[PDB]
Amino acid sequence: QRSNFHPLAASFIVRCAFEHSRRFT
Repeated sequence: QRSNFHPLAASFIVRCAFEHSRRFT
């Protein structure tokens, strides 16, 4: 679903963004 993709992008982004930086720290 595209409509749900917008709101889901943030959730998936905050999940990878946190793990993406953690690997560095």
